[PDB]
Amino acid sequence: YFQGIPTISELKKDRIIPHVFPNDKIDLNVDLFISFKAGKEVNHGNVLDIAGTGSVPRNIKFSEEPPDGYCFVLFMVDPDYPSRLRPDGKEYIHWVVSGIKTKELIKGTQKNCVTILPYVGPSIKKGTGLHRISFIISLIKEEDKDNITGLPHYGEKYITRVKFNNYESVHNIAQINNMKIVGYNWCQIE
Repeated sequence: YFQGIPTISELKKDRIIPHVFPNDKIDLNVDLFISFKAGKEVNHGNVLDIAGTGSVPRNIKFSEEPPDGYCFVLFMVDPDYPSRLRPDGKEYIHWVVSGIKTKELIKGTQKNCVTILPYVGPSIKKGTGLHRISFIISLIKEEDKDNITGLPHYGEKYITRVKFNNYESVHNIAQINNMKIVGYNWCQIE
């Protein structure tokens, strides 16, 4: 199931650094497997057809449990909103699940998880390049699993203008909440 934690080189290849993570001072220690459906998996920037991605991934596995006293937070984010091809591109958050203590999510849930922001499919506007749809795992203390600050509370992607006044990138959300970023995977969808 596990293809190997992405290297700094792999992250730089698709410009995940600096676009998503601003520098190489990231220390990933959890490998992440994601299957949207049979045969359509998220593997370090592979291109997926949007046709397979409308529903929450059928299966997600983490190579390790979180440290004692901690849980995983999973974010799915499009860092290429509105477009991969224009420099104003910012992050649109598609899914946030916290309270993750065990290694498998089946159709987006597991016992005791807390879905903070429900899954919304990529919803990518045609002709806006290959969006680097991202799955970011961070660590949160058990006691704070239900209190993540700095999250957006959106209308519909593209249809309604996003207000960026209180915008925070996942990098910055992790800083604000004192969460180590510990795992990452991505694909590209146009």
